Amino acid sequence: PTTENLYFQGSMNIFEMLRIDEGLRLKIYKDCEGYYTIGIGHLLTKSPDLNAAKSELDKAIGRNCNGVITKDEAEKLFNQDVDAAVRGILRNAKLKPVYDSLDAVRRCAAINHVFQMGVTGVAGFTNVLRMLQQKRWDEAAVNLAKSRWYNQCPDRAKRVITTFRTGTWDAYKNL
Ligand SMILES: O=Cc1cc(O)ccc1Br
Repeated sequence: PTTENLYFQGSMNIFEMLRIDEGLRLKIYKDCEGYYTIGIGHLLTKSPDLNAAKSELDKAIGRNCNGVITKDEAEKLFNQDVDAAVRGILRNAKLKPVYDSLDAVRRCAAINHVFQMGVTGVAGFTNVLRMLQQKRWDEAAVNLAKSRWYNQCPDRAKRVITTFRTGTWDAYKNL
């Protein structure tokens, strides 16, 4: 690796990782599962009603947005969603011990997964959680690849699954 590539490690963190997986959109749009979304993967509501989604948006941002936000507002909402995912792992008696056993880069993949799926969805993956705590990385990844989370929307999940396999940032390189 060049001095370049050894530096890529310090450029990557959970915010840059989720930013690649979720993208950045300043107007309400439907994600791959058809849920209204905005910003960096902020799911507004699972209602098919755009009006509900606009309502959730104005609550979340605190102004009359009419479906559109700024980059700064997107980043603020993103930071809030990241903190919620972390806090949801740390208070959960099933997820915390597994998270504590992980290295720094797989801990980012765990926060990413909870950001995407929510706590109860992730904590339900009993086999994946035990494989990870036992450092059975290849099996954990194969089992994540069976999930509906990955299969209904592979492009948003694939790099998280690669990161659980390898504990490196390689899947985020060379976009
Ligand atoms: O915390 C979330 C999480 C998510 C996973 O897919 C595996 C392990 C953990 Br600890």
